[PDB]
Amino acid sequence: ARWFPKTLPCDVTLDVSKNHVIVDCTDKHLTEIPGGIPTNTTNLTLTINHIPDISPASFHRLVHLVEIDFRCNCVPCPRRLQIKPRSFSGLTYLKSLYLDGNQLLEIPQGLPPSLQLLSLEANNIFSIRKEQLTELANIEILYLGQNCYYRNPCYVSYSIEKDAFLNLTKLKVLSLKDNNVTTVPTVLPSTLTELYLYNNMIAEIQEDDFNNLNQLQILDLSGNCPRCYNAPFPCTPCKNNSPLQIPVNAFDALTELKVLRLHSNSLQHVPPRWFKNINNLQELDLSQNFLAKEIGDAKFLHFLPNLIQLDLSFNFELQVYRASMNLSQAFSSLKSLKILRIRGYVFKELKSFQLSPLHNLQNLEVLDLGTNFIKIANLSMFKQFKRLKVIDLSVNKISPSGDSCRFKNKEASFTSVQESCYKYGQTLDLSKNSIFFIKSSDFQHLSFLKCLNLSGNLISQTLNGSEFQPLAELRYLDFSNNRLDLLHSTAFEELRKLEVLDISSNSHYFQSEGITHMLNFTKNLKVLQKLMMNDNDISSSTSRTMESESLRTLEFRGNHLDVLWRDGDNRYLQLFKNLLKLEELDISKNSLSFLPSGVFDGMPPNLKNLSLAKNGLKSFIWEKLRYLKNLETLDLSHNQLTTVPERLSNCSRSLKNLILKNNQIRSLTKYFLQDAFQLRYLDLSSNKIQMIQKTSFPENVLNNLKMLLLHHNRFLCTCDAVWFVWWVQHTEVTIPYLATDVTCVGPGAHKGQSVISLDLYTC
Amino acid sequence: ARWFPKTLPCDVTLDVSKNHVIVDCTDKHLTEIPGGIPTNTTNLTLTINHIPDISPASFHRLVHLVEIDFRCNCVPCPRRLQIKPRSFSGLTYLKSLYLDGNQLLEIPQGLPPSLQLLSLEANNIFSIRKEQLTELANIEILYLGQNCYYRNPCYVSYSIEKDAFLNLTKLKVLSLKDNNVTTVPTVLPSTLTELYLYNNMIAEIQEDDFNNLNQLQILDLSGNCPRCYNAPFPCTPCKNNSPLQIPVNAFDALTELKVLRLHSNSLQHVPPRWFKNINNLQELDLSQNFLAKEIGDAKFLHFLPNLIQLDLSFNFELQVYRASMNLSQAFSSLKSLKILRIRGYVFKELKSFQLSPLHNLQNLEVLDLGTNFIKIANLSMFKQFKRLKVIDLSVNKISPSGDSCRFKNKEASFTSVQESCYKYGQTLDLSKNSIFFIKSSDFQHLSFLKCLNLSGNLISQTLNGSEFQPLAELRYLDFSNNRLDLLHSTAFEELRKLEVLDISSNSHYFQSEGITHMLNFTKNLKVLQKLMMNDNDISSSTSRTMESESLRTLEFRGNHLDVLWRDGDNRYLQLFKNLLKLEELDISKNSLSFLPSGVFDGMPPNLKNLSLAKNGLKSFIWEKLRYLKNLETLDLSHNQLTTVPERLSNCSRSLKNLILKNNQIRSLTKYFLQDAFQLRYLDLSSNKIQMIQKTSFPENVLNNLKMLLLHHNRFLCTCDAVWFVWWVQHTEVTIPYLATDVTCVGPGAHKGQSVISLDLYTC
Ligand SMILES: *[C@@H]1O[C@H](CO)[C@@H](O[C@@H]2O[C@H](CO)[C@@H](O[C@@H]3O[C@H](CO[C@H]4O[C@H](CO)[C@@H](O)[C@H](O)[C@@H]4O)[C@@H](O)[C@H](O)[C@@H]3O)[C@H](O)[C@H]2NC(C)=O)[C@H](O)[C@H]1NC(C)=O
Ligand SMILES: *[C@@H]1O[C@H](CO)[C@@H](O[C@@H]2O[C@H](CO)[C@@H](O[C@@H]3O[C@H](CO[C@H]4O[C@H](CO)[C@@H](O)[C@H](O)[C@@H]4O)[C@@H](O)[C@H](O)[C@@H]3O)[C@H](O)[C@H]2NC(C)=O)[C@H](O)[C@H]1NC(C)=O
Ligand SMILES: *[C@@H]1O[C@H](CO)[C@@H](O[C@@H]2O[C@H](CO)[C@@H](O[C@@H]3O[C@H](CO)[C@@H](O)[C@H](O)[C@@H]3O)[C@H](O)[C@H]2NC(C)=O)[C@H](O)[C@H]1NC(C)=O
Ligand SMILES: *[C@@H]1O[C@H](CO)[C@@H](O[C@@H]2O[C@H](CO)[C@@H](O[C@@H]3O[C@H](CO)[C@@H](O)[C@H](O)[C@@H]3O)[C@H](O)[C@H]2NC(C)=O)[C@H](O)[C@H]1NC(C)=O
Ligand SMILES: *[C@@H]1O[C@H](CO)[C@@H](O[C@@H]2O[C@H](CO)[C@@H](O[C@@H]3O[C@H](CO)[C@@H](O)[C@H](O)[C@@H]3O)[C@H](O)[C@H]2NC(C)=O)[C@H](O)[C@H]1NC(C)=O
Ligand SMILES: *[C@@H]1O[C@H](CO)[C@@H](O[C@@H]2O[C@H](CO)[C@@H](O[C@@H]3O[C@H](CO)[C@@H](O)[C@H](O)[C@@H]3O)[C@H](O)[C@H]2NC(C)=O)[C@H](O)[C@H]1NC(C)=O
Ligand SMILES: *[C@@H]1O[C@H](CO)[C@@H](O[C@@H]2O[C@H](CO)[C@@H](O)[C@H](O)[C@H]2NC(C)=O)[C@H](O)[C@H]1NC(C)=O
Ligand SMILES: *[C@@H]1O[C@H](CO)[C@@H](O[C@@H]2O[C@H](CO)[C@@H](O)[C@H](O)[C@H]2NC(C)=O)[C@H](O)[C@H]1NC(C)=O
Ligand SMILES: *[C@@H]1O[C@H](CO)[C@@H](O[C@@H]2O[C@H](CO)[C@@H](O)[C@H](O)[C@H]2NC(C)=O)[C@H](O)[C@H]1NC(C)=O
Ligand SMILES: *[C@@H]1O[C@H](CO)[C@@H](O[C@@H]2O[C@H](CO)[C@@H](O)[C@H](O)[C@H]2NC(C)=O)[C@H](O)[C@H]1NC(C)=O
Ligand SMILES: *[C@@H]1O[C@H](CO)[C@@H](O[C@@H]2O[C@H](CO)[C@@H](O)[C@H](O)[C@H]2NC(C)=O)[C@H](O)[C@H]1NC(C)=O
Ligand SMILES: *[C@@H]1O[C@H](CO)[C@@H](O[C@@H]2O[C@H](CO)[C@@H](O)[C@H](O)[C@H]2NC(C)=O)[C@H](O)[C@H]1NC(C)=O
Ligand SMILES: *[C@@H]1O[C@H](CO)[C@@H](O[C@@H]2O[C@H](CO)[C@@H](O)[C@H](O)[C@H]2NC(C)=O)[C@H](O)[C@H]1NC(C)=O
Ligand SMILES: *[C@@H]1O[C@H](CO)[C@@H](O[C@@H]2O[C@H](CO)[C@@H](O)[C@H](O)[C@H]2NC(C)=O)[C@H](O)[C@H]1NC(C)=O
Ligand SMILES: *[C@@H]1O[C@H](CO)[C@@H](O)[C@H](O)[C@H]1NC(C)=O
Ligand SMILES: *[C@@H]1O[C@H](CO)[C@@H](O)[C@H](O)[C@H]1NC(C)=O
Ligand SMILES: *[C@@H]1O[C@H](CO)[C@@H](O)[C@H](O)[C@H]1NC(C)=O
Repeated sequence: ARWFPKTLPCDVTLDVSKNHVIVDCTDKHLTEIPGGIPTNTTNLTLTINHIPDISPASFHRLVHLVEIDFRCNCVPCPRRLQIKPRSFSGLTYLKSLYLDGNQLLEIPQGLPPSLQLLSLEANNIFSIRKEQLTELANIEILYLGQNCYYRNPCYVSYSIEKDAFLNLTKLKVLSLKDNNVTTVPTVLPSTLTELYLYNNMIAEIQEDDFNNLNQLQILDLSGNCPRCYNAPFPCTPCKNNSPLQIPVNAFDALTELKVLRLHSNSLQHVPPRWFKNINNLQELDLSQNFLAKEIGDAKFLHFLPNLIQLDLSFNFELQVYRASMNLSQAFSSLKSLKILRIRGYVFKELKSFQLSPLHNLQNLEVLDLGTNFIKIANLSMFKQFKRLKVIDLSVNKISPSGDSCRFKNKEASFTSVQESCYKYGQTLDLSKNSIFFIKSSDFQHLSFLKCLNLSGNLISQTLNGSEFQPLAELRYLDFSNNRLDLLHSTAFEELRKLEVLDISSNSHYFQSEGITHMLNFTKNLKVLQKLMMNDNDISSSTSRTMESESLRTLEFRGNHLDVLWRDGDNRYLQLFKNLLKLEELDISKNSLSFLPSGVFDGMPPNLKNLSLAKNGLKSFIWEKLRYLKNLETLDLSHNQLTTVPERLSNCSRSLKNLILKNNQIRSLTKYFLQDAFQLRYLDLSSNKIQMIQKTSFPENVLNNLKMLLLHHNRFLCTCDAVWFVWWVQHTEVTIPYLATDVTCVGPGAHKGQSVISLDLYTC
Repeated sequence: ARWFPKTLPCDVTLDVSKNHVIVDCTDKHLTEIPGGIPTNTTNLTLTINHIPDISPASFHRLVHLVEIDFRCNCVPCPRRLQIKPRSFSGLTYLKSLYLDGNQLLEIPQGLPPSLQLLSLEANNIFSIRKEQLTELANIEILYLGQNCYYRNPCYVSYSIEKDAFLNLTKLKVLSLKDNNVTTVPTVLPSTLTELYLYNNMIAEIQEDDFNNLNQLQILDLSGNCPRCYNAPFPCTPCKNNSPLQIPVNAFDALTELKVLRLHSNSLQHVPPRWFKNINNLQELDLSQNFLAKEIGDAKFLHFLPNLIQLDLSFNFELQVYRASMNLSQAFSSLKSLKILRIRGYVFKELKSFQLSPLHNLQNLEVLDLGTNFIKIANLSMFKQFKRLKVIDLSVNKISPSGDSCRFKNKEASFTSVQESCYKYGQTLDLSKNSIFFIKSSDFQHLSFLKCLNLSGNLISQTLNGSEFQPLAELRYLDFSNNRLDLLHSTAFEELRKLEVLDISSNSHYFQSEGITHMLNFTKNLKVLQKLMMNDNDISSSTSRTMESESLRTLEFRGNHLDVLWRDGDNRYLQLFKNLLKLEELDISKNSLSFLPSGVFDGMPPNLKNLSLAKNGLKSFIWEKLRYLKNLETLDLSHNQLTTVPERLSNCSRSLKNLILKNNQIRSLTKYFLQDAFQLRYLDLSSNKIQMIQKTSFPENVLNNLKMLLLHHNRFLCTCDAVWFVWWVQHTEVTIPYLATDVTCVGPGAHKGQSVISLDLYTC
């Protein structure tokens, strides 16, 4: 509630339905908590700052607070944060509290009984006692990880007294990652659901370690006795490179377990007895181990019928280069398997019969096989994997056939990189491979491919319309980081159903001058929608115009359009005129010092998104914008403009997203925003503007403005801008960083003063 | 003769034995020829400048000139250079003349009969007539190439009248490269020795084309009907991709031919009848052709018993990936073959039996096989090639086994890149290959290897002293652009005879902090002489000191020595102290803002070459140089020093090569060079110095100075430096760019004035 604040430098978000008020003071360099904080707020953000300590009077009048965040307030900085006694007892409605990165020595006392979450990561608490945990009898989620490890050493092994967590009957999630823990803290409460003991120094597991945990769902034991070969981070192998000793009858009481992580445990064998009782396991991680021989046997896979995810990445043997992948026949028992990763299983040749166990997996979607240094791989063997969604053929050497400060979620699963080409259907990610030329015979029996990534292959070829013949249903093609010779306009002609084409980073042949550059090759593409050819350094073009009846988006950044539009050369003025359906242009970083007269007349009639960022436009004309009757998102950021148009209404009748970020403008015209009621977005940040007059900023236009930025510039706070001073502190226009970034240059003592906090009584 | 010049801005070189005087005015921006040119000069250099034309009075008093160079005086610039009539008749002793890059339309007339060389490259002369060549009856070398091609088009085919060169009885070398020539200009004089007709549009060769040439030694026919696939430069294939039609009885009259180039001719067959008469052929070029099938036959090789060089690079077929290299059995007839290049013959697997024809070549030294995309290659097959000097295993994908403005020489042969490792003996250049780990078994039967290049392989391995076991006689090892984990001090221990080690560009594992970095691994290397570990970004080291009893040169540039020598950290102060025999150090680009006191005491006793370039030394102490009793070549270029030492004699008693290039020094001490008789080299260029006093620059010290630089700085030419003005124009000290780079800041009209050309009579 309370809607209107007075001088708070933190953003306020109101949710009437949720009855939640959010205050975000992230990255504000506040030495002390600012005054005037509303009593109706629910979430308080007090992240990285210069707060010396915490006082009971800080939250004296705040009784509705339900979330306090104090993450990374002192990253190892002055002395450690000190908390006065009874500093949290007054928050009866408190439910969540974060104290990560505060260099605390012991668990704070006096916490309210209503607390449900407590985070104490990146601290110096290496001792756990029941006396300090007595007050936390109603806690549900506990985060005590990253207290003693290589980044934040403490030189003392973690000590937990007997039955420390036993009386925490409400505990559900416990994390002890990177805490130098040697022994699992028995006895954990029976209500635990997620346990995170990974990246510790645990060497053995007892048979009664998880005897009472029946509701556990997620168990993590990574980093115990890890595989330290070629590790880019400090780690200590266990002795004799022994594996993490886990008894056969260890996961017996676990019946609701769903996620089990054993990554980087130096395991050599996986007994089937482990998975005898856990019949509902969904995700299993076994990466960074020594299970190369176990993959050939994989006898334990017969006890996982409901498995969804299986990770076996980077299990290669030392000084061993396998001739082929030895997949066990027990892989056919993974009926519900969806994602499979066999990376780091480096081998020479991949054959069709080696993937036979995966032929009957109906629910399999993703097959990851990248980073395996595969030399010989017949692509026609994938004709049986039509139901697969993503097939990974990454940096391995396949060649053509011959003749705590952020992330409030804390413990979260690894989110897979959702590439832009996955949404189009079947994907064959052949990026960074050893393919140096394209044959139509190689891609035979692959008409089902809706996607094909070939970035980084460094292919030097002159396509004439026959290489991608079998790819009849291809919709997305990636050809970045290659050497494409556009000597013919018939390239990609046989890709009838292609929609998006990426030929970026092909600067090699485009840099050479005097050779033909057929830029009209998009005419044959009937259903092409997006074309990305940026960072190509295109300086000449044999074709006068580019023709396309369906292209809508075109990226032409990082090229040389100045030479194409050189003074006295009108050949390429109407280069984009024939693109009738084009709606977005991205001609940026083209070293365009100036725009010759006539280019705007040659722009497509349906242009709607024009960008000229980072170009260096010394003088950009504005009366020529009348030609563009559909322009809405003109962008001139990071340019060297110096003059605003006399009347924006006379320039464009539809511009609504004008941007002039990081420009050099010292003053605005007296009628800059006169009768411009169609404008919605305006940006003038990072400029050299001095003052704004009333006649240039009418309130009628400013009322409908969604967002306006005037931060990080050189406004002068003198008596000549009383109207501006009154308006900035009495309007509802959303101006970000109003009290943090925009300051006053002068005069004299007014350096660094906040405009919204200015009250010139003498004026 | 004449020894002493007056105001010439060109360097003068005297050779009394050769009676030659050389004047070099290269890159001087001279609008007109300067006055005071000696009459005794022999060679005149008048390269790229702003000379408008040539007048007869330019060489009026010069009668001893024997060489005039006028190369690239106007690169397509004002209008073309105009030569007045009878502008060269007065040079009776002229023998050589260069007029390249002058946009001349016709051959200049009135040349003296004593001329022997004439260069007219990069001009607009596309018509040749006997009338203009009548005056050149005594010429020997003619250069008329690059007159009409893609860089300098003329849109007209070259026209040569019948028997134009017939009467040039003294002609020996003729070049017509890139001249758009269609037909060979019959009839060439019988005294021709070198003919250069390459990069032309010749489509056919007549049987009488070379009927009279019996003394010809070098013949070039490249670029005629060229192979235009993947060409980074403009080219036009002949029609029907027809080959250059050469009759069988074409090289019949040629008996002294030694070099024949047929590179890029789209040839398909090489008849043996071509080489029936040329029994003394030494170098043969057949690259960029379609002789992939001909290599399997190679019937013509039986007629080349005296061949020395054979080039067959880049003859791969389009859309064909050969399974193996098909070398003909006729290769055994090349008894005298020394260098063989089979690059661009892309094939999958290389076997031992495929190199059988080369097993009996006693004189074979270099075997080039790079850029072939070889996948499988057993390195043990090279045990039979012990006599070979260089074996090329370049960017192909071999993996470990599984289970006119310059170049006055004009027409010159392609100089092979002499790598630094070739001088050590047998070389196995395995750079940029697909090797990702090293096994001792792979390098078996290779104990004869004196060199091994492994740069760019990106090998991630933790060597412990057993990988390079069979390489007992290895002396040079290259490991640049890799990922070396120095977790053990026993690395390279088994390389007993190693002398030079290069572990540069291994920044990956060295960037990580907290992992061990055993920098004392050089102790085991008993005979190590040079160690290059630059660009490694080394910021921490587990070993306190580096020990080596034989290391003499150490490159440690592009690292982080500031953190190692951080204030309050004296652990790594004596890092290089134990290097007893070290004589050269290259610690540069280390971001060293300042040198903590004590590092000089920890320097090796026998240090002689110290470099601190591009470091950013805000304040470098000088009294600590007394510790180094053997310093001679101290370098502080591209630094931010501001104060010179009070007395250089008191600092170092052996410094003789002090360098302060691109520094920021405004003034020198009044006793900077007092009693410093041991100094030989001094550099103060690109500084902010204002004036020099007499007491700081005694003549006794300056007499023995070999070289001194005071160019491109901010000297002020007022009346306060009369002594300096007198001394700079009356001393014999070699001061480069004395009248071209060093100018006067002021005062007033004295901007840009030459100090050596200053005469202040009013002073
Ligand atoms: C202001 O502070 C409030 C608390 O003081 C915040 O309310 C919290 O909001 C989160 C959601 O953002 C709730 O989390 C719930 O989690 C359960 C369990 O889901 C678990 O599993 C999923 C994966 O399937 C995982 O993503 C979750 O993180 C959990 O691990 C869900 O079923 C719920 O729908 C909900 O997501 C908290 O319970 C809730 N706390 C309280 C006390 O209600 C509020 O978000 C804060 N607002 C801002 C703007 O920061
Ligand atoms: C000043 O101008 C003088 C002429 O006006 C220059 O004298 C010339 O010097 C060059 C050497 O630099 C002489 O070239 C001769 O070439 C023959 C034939 O060798 C040929 O083959 C070799 C490869 O085996 C090749 O490298 C050569 O370039 C030749 O193509 C050699 O046998 C000789 O030893 C010598 O190298 C000229 O003959 C000579 N000209 C005259 C008229 O004597 C002088 O070099 C100029 N000085 C400077 C500093 O520029
Ligand atoms: C995780 O806990 C283990 C518990 O052992 C820590 O190992 C201990 O580390 C300290 C500090 O390096 C060792 O103290 C050392 O003692 C030697 C004398 O033996 C002394 O010369 C050193 O200066 C240092 O004080 C201690 O011995 C060692 N414990 C054992 C059993 O070896 C480990 O450091 C902890 N990890 C982190 C990141 O804090
Ligand atoms: C085809 O495959 C290539 C390589 O696998 C993909 O390129 C990679 O795309 C990812 C995601 O866009 C890039 O990650 C990003 O890197 C930047 C730094 O450049 C970082 O700031 C981002 O946060 C993100 O991590 C990755 O760099 C890029 N790799 C290269 C070599 O460009 C490409 O996206 C694939 N194409 C399709 C259509 O899936
Ligand atoms: C090397 O010599 C050949 C000799 O044929 C040159 O080919 C000629 O090039 C000119 C200029 O492009 C052509 O003139 C053209 O004529 C057409 C009408 O046919 C006109 O529309 C053009 O505007 C141009 O004026 C000429 O036809 C052509 N000759 C032949 C037989 O095709 C070639 O250009 C020369 N190469 C260089 C680098 O100068
Ligand atoms: C081992 O093989 C590698 C690659 O074949 C050699 O590196 C290459 O060395 C040459 C000659 O030093 C470099 O050429 C130079 O390039 C610079 C530009 O960086 C240019 O300014 C010079 O004029 C010269 O052309 C080449 O760049 C370099 N390649 C790489 C990737 O570094 C290496 O020298 C070999 N080692 C031994 C001991 O022979
Ligand atoms: C694939 O892996 C399986 C299981 O490790 C291998 O089968 C074993 O092979 C060894 C060596 O011959 C025998 O001693 C075992 O008795 C075999 N066990 C079983 C259950 O068959 C198999 O040889 C591997 N195949 C390949 C090609 O490496
Ligand atoms: C990859 O596999 C496919 C199919 O298994 C092979 O296609 C065969 O090609 C030959 C010659 O073109 C035909 O005679 C066969 O009938 C094809 N097989 C089928 C099932 O139709 C292809 O040759 C394989 N690739 C390589 C390099 O061997
Ligand atoms: C596209 O390029 C391919 C590759 O060169 C052409 O295929 C060749 O065509 C020529 C002329 O008909 C034949 O002599 C070759 O035998 C063909 N090679 C192969 C491997 O088939 C193809 O004709 C070109 N297409 C167009 C329209 O230019
Ligand atoms: C793209 O433009 C080029 C010209 O820049 C077109 O090439 C011309 O094609 C016609 C028709 O065959 C020929 O008569 C011309 O001689 C060609 N000119 C050149 C310079 O090659 C090409 O056809 C265009 N492609 C498309 C698909 O429109
Ligand atoms: C290596 O090259 C030789 C010469 O081109 C090949 O020998 C020819 O092979 C063809 C095809 O079988 C025959 O028609 C010719 O009669 C052969 N000529 C001779 C002189 O033998 C040979 O087959 C090639 N070998 C490989 C493995 O490609
Ligand atoms: C590369 O060639 C060498 C020699 O030709 C092979 O060395 C053989 O290795 C086997 C098993 O180690 C021995 O039984 C043979 O006696 C060796 N040959 C000789 C001549 O001694 C080596 O195996 C080959 N590499 C590969 C990958 O096959
Ligand atoms: C250097 O590293 C190699 C590779 O690990 C070591 O060779 C292994 O040594 C262990 C211990 O003796 C054996 O169990 C392995 O069988 C060996 N592997 C191979 C491929 O031989 C070697 O011992 C190490 N040497 C030193 C001095 O540490
Ligand atoms: C290089 O220096 C390291 C120390 O930085 C040496 O490692 C020590 O070796 C001794 C002898 O075995 C051990 O007692 C120490 O515990 C080792 N210290 C560490 C930190 O590992 C290493 O031996 C040195 N190598 C050489 C060749 O001198
Ligand atoms: C123009 O581009 C911006 C870029 O963020 C986008 O937000 C906007 O929706 C685009 N406008 C149209 C009409 O597509
Ligand atoms: C020191 O290095 C320079 C670098 O050019 C070299 O010329 C000089 O000979 C070296 N001095 C000694 C004594 O090796
Ligand atoms: C400087 O040199 C003079 C003359 O040799 C000597 O007397 C004096 O002690 C020296 N001072 C230092 C600090 O070296």
